[PDB]
Amino acid sequence: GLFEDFTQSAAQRAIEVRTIFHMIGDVSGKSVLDLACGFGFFGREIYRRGAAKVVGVDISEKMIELAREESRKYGDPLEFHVRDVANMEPLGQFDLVNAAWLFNYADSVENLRKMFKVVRASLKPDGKLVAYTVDPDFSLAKGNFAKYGVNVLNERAWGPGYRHDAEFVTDPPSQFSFYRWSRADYESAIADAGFSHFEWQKPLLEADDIATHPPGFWDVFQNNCLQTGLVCKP
Amino acid sequence: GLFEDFTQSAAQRAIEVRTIFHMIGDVSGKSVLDLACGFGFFGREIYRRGAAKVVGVDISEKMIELAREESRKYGDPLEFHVRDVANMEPLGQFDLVNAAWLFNYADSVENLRKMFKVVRASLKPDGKLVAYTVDPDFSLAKGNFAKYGVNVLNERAWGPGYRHDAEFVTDPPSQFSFYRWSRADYESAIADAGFSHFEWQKPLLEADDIATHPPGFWDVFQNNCLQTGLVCKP
Repeated sequence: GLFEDFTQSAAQRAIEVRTIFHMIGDVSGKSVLDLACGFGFFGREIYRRGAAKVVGVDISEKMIELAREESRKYGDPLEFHVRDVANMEPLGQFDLVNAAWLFNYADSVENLRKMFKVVRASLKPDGKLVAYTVDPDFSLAKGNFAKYGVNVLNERAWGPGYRHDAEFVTDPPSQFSFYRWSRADYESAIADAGFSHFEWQKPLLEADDIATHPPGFWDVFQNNCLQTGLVCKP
Repeated sequence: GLFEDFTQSAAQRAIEVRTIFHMIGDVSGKSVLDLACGFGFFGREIYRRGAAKVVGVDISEKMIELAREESRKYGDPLEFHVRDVANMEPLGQFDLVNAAWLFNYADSVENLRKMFKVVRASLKPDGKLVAYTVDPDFSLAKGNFAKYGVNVLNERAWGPGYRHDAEFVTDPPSQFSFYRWSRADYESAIADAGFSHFEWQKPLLEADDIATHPPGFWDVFQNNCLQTGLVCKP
């Protein structure tokens, strides 16, 4: 119902969700910490798919308030917390940490490295991190993402990474500003946090995605993707 | 190129744009004030379609500064201003005022009434207002707008109208809050601002929209539409 409807309302969201659940795998019985949980609706789908416990964290008070009200209305058992994730103490030892659109909101590599250490401090030794973030290789000169609902307005060298302002296709227009840290700096953060295993995951563009759009539609998505998945394990 | 791509990136945005240009008509040679201009990109399309002069206003100086930078990079002649529209002084006498997602951000009927008077004070006697706002008849219980990228979370009585919190389908999730004022409150605002003519305009859902989504996709859009157009003339 709701999760399908929202996931299909944007061509790229369907690819995002499919890629994140590919990385996650079977979540039956697992404890999950969703570190940039928004209003909780991804966490509610993880719960629906069989997770034993789902805890969501976000920076925004007013959004966590709204997340808790949604769980009361649905009767689901999700637990929420407001935290500045880069500086939070552990909430528990989870089988899975999910971090969609967390790491690109680290506004310095110092904060990026802190976030990865927070993830490790929240994971069982046989747990894993599944993340969705900006592909380090995206370059605005190679193509904007407006076909896919994100009008990237600029690209500013920002210390060792780049900062981007973007317009989303919302009514009214809305602004998001995010960071594109390098693959080197991600992998350094990963290793220094104690993840001896990682893999980058290309978004799973599939045959049906291509059939429902005109010729050339996904070219920039493939040649200059803005997004990437990432899986890390101790 | 960019306008087409971005407009088609969300099914509802295509219907909105079609409906707004239907209300506007031929803009050749006209002066246009876009009273909730975002980053200026609708204004840039109105300019491309032949407007003589396009001026944008919105509430966020961060957005307006980004709008100005986009005009410098594209070389277009758009001019922008940060204003609280309900309290602004006139910027000139225009042929057209466009107001997409302005009036549903008035947090009181007093502010709604003030906005309409500001529109009149900005219009030549033979000009017109084209607007896009929340349909007074929307009811959350009759269907959420999540298929169309807008998860309306709640509905509460708010003076003589209703207030809604909503989640947009963006990466990450984004929040915003808007107001659903009654048809009678709008019509009294229109008439007391000195508009002796108005018409409400249904969003133009067309055969090709219906054919390119699954069966039933547009049911809630047609039976419980969140959006309406509005045209007013002195």
